[PDB]
Amino acid sequence: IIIATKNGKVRGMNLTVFGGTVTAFLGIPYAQPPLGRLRFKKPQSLTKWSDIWNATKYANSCCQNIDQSFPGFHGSEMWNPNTDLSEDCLYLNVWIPAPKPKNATVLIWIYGGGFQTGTSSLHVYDGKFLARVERVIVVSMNYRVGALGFLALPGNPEAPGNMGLFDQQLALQWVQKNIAAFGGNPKSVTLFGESAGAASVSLHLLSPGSHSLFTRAILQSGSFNAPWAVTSLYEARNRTLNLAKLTGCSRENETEIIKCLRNKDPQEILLNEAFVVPYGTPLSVNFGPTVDGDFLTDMPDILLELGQFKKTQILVGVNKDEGTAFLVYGAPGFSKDNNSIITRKEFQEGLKIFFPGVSEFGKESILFHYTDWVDDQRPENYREALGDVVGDYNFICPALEFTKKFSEWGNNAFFYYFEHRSSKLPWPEWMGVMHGYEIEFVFGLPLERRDNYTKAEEILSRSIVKRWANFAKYGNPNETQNNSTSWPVFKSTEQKYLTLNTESTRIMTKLRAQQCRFWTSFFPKV
Amino acid sequence: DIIIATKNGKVRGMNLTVFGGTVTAFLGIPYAQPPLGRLRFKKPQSLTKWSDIWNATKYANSCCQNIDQSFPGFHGSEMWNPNTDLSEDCLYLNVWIPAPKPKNATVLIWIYGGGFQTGTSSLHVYDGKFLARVERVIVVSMNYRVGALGFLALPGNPEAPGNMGLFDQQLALQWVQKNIAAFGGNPKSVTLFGESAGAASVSLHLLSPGSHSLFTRAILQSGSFNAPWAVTSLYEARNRTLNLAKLTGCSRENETEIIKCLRNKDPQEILLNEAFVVPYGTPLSVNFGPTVDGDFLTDMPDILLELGQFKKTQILVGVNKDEGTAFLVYGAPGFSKDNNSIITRKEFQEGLKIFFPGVSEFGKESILFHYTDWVDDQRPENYREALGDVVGDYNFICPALEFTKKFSEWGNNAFFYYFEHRSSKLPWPEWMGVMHGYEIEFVFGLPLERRDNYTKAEEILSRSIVKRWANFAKYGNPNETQNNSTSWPVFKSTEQKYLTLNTESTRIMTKLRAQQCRFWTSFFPKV
Ligand SMILES: CCn1c2ccccc2c2cc([C@H]3C(C(=O)OC[C@H]4CCCO4)=C(C)NC4=C3C(=O)CCC4)ccc21
Ligand SMILES: CCn1c2ccccc2c2cc([C@H]3C(C(=O)OC[C@H]4CCCO4)=C(C)NC4=C3C(=O)CCC4)ccc21
Ligand SMILES: *[C@@H]1O[C@H](CO)[C@@H](O[C@@H]2O[C@H](CO)[C@@H](O)[C@H](O)[C@H]2NC(C)=O)[C@H](O)[C@H]1NC(C)=O
Ligand SMILES: *[C@@H]1O[C@H](CO)[C@@H](O[C@@H]2O[C@H](CO)[C@@H](O)[C@H](O)[C@H]2NC(C)=O)[C@H](O)[C@H]1NC(C)=O
Ligand SMILES: *[C@@H]1O[C@H](CO)[C@@H](O[C@@H]2O[C@H](CO)[C@@H](O)[C@H](O)[C@H]2NC(C)=O)[C@H](O)[C@H]1NC(C)=O
Ligand SMILES: *[C@@H]1O[C@H](CO)[C@@H](O)[C@H](O)[C@H]1NC(C)=O
Ligand SMILES: *[C@@H]1O[C@H](CO)[C@@H](O)[C@H](O)[C@H]1NC(C)=O
Ligand SMILES: *[C@@H]1O[C@H](CO)[C@@H](O)[C@H](O)[C@H]1NC(C)=O
Ligand SMILES: *[C@@H]1O[C@H](CO)[C@@H](O)[C@H](O)[C@H]1NC(C)=O
Ligand SMILES: *[C@@H]1O[C@H](CO)[C@@H](O)[C@H](O)[C@H]1NC(C)=O
Ligand SMILES: *[C@@H]1O[C@H](CO)[C@@H](O)[C@H](O)[C@H]1NC(C)=O
Ligand SMILES: *[C@@H]1O[C@H](CO)[C@@H](O)[C@H](O)[C@H]1NC(C)=O
Ligand SMILES: *[C@@H]1O[C@H](CO)[C@@H](O)[C@H](O)[C@H]1NC(C)=O
Repeated sequence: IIIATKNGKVRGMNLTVFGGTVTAFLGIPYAQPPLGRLRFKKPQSLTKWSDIWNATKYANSCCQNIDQSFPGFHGSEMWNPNTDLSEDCLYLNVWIPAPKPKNATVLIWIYGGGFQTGTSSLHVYDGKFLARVERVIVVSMNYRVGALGFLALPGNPEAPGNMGLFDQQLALQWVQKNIAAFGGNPKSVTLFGESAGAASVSLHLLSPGSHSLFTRAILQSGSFNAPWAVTSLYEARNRTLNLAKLTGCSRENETEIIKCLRNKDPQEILLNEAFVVPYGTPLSVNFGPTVDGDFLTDMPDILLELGQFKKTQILVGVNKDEGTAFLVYGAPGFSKDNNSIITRKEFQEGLKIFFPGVSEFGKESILFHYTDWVDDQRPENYREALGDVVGDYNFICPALEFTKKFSEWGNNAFFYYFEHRSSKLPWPEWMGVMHGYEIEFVFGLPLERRDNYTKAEEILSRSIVKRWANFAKYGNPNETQNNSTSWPVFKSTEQKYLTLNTESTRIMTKLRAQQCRFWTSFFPKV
Repeated sequence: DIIIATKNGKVRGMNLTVFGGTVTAFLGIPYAQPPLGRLRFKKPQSLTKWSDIWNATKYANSCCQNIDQSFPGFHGSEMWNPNTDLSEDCLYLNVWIPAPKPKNATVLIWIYGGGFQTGTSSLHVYDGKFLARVERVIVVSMNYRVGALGFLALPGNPEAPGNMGLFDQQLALQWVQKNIAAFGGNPKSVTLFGESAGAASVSLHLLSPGSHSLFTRAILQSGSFNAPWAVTSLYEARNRTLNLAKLTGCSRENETEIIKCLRNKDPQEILLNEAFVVPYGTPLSVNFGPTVDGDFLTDMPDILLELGQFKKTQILVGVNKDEGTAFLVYGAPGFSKDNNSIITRKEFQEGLKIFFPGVSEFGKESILFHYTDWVDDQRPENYREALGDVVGDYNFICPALEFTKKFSEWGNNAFFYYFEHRSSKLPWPEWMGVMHGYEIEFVFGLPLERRDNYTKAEEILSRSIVKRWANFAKYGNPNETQNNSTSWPVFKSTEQKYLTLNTESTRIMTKLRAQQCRFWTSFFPKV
């Protein structure tokens, strides 16, 4: 099992999947380790070893903070890294069907984590099932997160910002220069990613450097116009300056700040990232993408409205309860271990927690919009309200607006609304269909019948798996039995979208129009 | 001959022929001493007697007031202008009685509107002879003082205590109690109905102890004391009467000397300065209106309503489809009686600027956001219509609804109506729709007279508003007939059923414009 890469030589393994074989290569180095002198710099292209890389283990995950609010609880720990953490973490993975194809479309996964956490080695990103079932190559990479990936002194080559985005980019260049050795087709590449991964993907639609490096895009629960997705340059270097004073790295010219920060033990970077912004929010992104003048030329929303982006089909969508996940990270009244019925005023306190900088008039205007009950008996009205507020403002409305404004340039867009709750999901039922819990289905996890899903969830996952393959290969997410419902194109006038659950595959119009038309045409005025 | 002996003296009236019958009418019976000279700005003083015979055979004088002059010759505007001479000597009332003369007829008593600044009972659309003829009820109407002559307020000071016009109405109610049995009516079946400021007056009479024994039920058309125009807080009342003193040259420090100074002033200097007493003001500003005087009103009206200190009786309440459109051609930029009045978006908020002069710009943008979730974002009319609705919902509809809910919650049966039919003879343009005040014709049965080019549908619809109003008067239930009319159900605060009125179909519906009123009741007060 040995493949010659354009620079180098890797040994992989035979995984046996569903009766056949997928050959995979785990932890291929795609960049020099960004240590010491290179901490905070753009990833630098590798020199050529030859020897043989045993690409037979997931590589190290990038340095990051780890959520430990619930020790020994699957629902939070399943997003925690599962390989050792090092700054030596710029590696990627490749799953390939067996026997080896000759021009097979490839899907490159980009994980989410609020640009602060995440790794490609998580079980729910296992590429073997895709490769097996749909005969695509799957590739996924580790990029830097947190200040190690996004610390910004705009314009200074060292610390330019967006270094994790350049990590992703360099992996995409690796697939361009090497996937054809693996049997992949470089002219047929589809980015799919979720959360910050999806926002990352949307940012690759705008960066000129990334233009030639893929074909299509799939954006799950994220896009760069999300309020958490982009940091202004003013915010970004207030944040890096406070990181400097928190580490004792306060100097007067930027370069000396930077080398002081480079002779700091990584845990003193990581354990101070939490304090750089004074009014955090459960969704605060401490160090995220900025308009760096390199990766991002100007501010993304105008590049989108001006139309200077790559022109291709995109697939975009959201889950029904995107917001509930974050309500337990400090909204009063809310618990993983009770039903979380709240009053109107626990509601209002929750809104302060998520909208700290908003006038009281503005928080009540929110409440007004989300309190026109259809059934005012319903106890859990306010629960549902607050979750829906967080989810709409942070994910659903930005995704709708993004594909709305993307489609009006002759590009074909498909939008989905995922509404099934995993029968083995470990969070309470009141949280519904949570942020991130379609990924098990996009990666075909429930196809393992030994695994505990329900035949229904298996059929559903097989549907979503082939729709995204077909979108990757063809640019149209058709299902090619034609039992299936056909999925039409989102365009601003009609705005049609497709519903994903086990009961049915309905087709619907103008998703949450009345909620989002607040977040688009009123809130920005408060 | 035609003579009735009243306690104050005997009066003479008129035979009128109505639909091959006769109602007998007594027009312009005095119910009080003329509020002249020393009596200006004070409560109505009781009449004593005359030994002569007072022929009640013409409408009396209307009360001193300013007049609508923006549209000379336009029946739509002038139909509301007073149609008799104007004079402080104006406290007179009218009595329509069916023939043969009734023995215990229930009595409808009408209180007119006009923003407490204008109006009079002698208008053609308040003619009670049809009701008397068709439903066999006595109809009674009265003139009460409007404007500063009616509502000048130095609270506490008998010389001008506030609310004299309301006391005028009340003294007319006392006249009905003391005298109507001589005409054949039942003093213990007496329903007050009124419109606009008249319906506000009716709701206040439900609040006021002194009116409690003077009537039995109440009908409220497009009006209620909780409308934002109906009541002025005590202070603000006294500050306008103060500035009126300042404009006429009546600023004294012994506060009664002010009242003397104005009492020697010529009526039209007072009328002439009444508009200026409020800085700015909307097309709906009530310059001198009801106030918390501590006599007619012992507390802020909304307090009394919450505490349940009001008369426990049955009520009929409703509104019109387009309560607001009238007020747009009176100051909103881009509106006219004569073009279709398609306006732009913030021509729209020059409109809100005009009708909400004291609201923040965040509040006005929120009003706009609430009213611009179009069903058809390519419909030109859309903004025009929105503004009508805004002015309408805020000023009449949502308060009527709110009043009926809270009134309903104390155990009495309320009935709510949505009046939805445009008079074919309506003179205003069609874009104005079912305007404020244009139900009154149908309630008073003018469409029953088959000689004024009304539609047959309109006759039928007037006949049923008439017999429903009369049956509510007599029986507490606005049934038309048991067996092929729609049940008019009670307004209960849970369901909030109401009955719509128009020529095509009467239906029961629920929660009239609940999504708008929600904004007015529970977001706007926080702004
Ligand atoms: C910046 C911190 N941050 C975010 C910021 C924006 C959007 C999503 C996340 C996000 C998502 C996660 C994870 C998460 C969650 O529950 O975490 C809560 C956050 C709040 C504070 C620390 O952890 C879910 C439900 N799904 C997913 C998570 C992931 O990290 C992978 C994508 C799916 C973790 C951190 C996260
Ligand atoms: C402040 C003066 N004011 C009001 C104030 C609040 C509510 C209604 C009116 C009101 C109603 C009227 C009259 C009117 C109208 O069109 O007048 C416009 C006024 C407003 C400013 C200048 O002229 C209609 C449509 N219907 C009715 C009117 C009345 O006179 C009562 C019967 C119904 C007259 C004066 C009025
Ligand atoms: C759900 O659980 C939470 C957490 O235990 C409860 O809220 C806590 O209540 C205690 C006192 O009773 C406070 O000291 C904590 O600060 C509260 N925590 C939070 C996060 O609010 C809540 O009462 C429970 N709700 C229900 C419906 O059982
Ligand atoms: C006129 O009508 C009233 C009822 O509307 C007649 O009866 C009085 O009604 C009150 C109720 O308010 C009762 O408490 C009295 O006991 C009734 N009186 C009598 C004598 O029965 C009233 O009598 C009628 N009068 C005429 C002349 O018809
Ligand atoms: C409307 O309803 C009333 C009942 O509320 C009908 O009955 C009249 O009122 C009382 C009963 O509450 C009876 O003693 C009267 O005798 C009834 N009226 C007559 C004329 O007999 C009333 O009849 C109904 N109206 C119509 C037009 O059917
Ligand atoms: C890997 O699998 C292929 C076919 O699945 C087989 O031909 C090959 O011998 C295997 N190699 C190893 C080292 O297991
Ligand atoms: C790969 O497939 C593409 C079609 O997408 C084709 O243009 C190209 O010639 C193929 N090359 C090889 C080596 O198969
Ligand atoms: C950074 O932000 C904090 C919070 O707003 C503020 O107090 C501080 O002055 C800002 N600037 C610096 C240099 O820290
Ligand atoms: C930053 O400060 C050090 C301190 O001496 C100096 O040597 C270096 O040249 C400075 N860099 C500048 C001014 O760009
Ligand atoms: C999906 O599209 C491809 C090419 O567009 C076609 O070959 C395939 O048959 C289609 N499957 C359907 C329509 O189910
Ligand atoms: C009034 O009308 C009645 C009929 O209702 C009639 O008998 C009487 O003579 C009339 N009297 C006068 C003075 O018109
Ligand atoms: C009272 O009227 C005067 C007019 O000069 C004005 O200055 C003052 O603000 C008014 N007060 C109130 C409470 O309206
Ligand atoms: C309607 O008439 C008024 C008064 O002349 C005018 O100001 C307005 O511009 C006109 N609008 C249209 C659309 O004709």
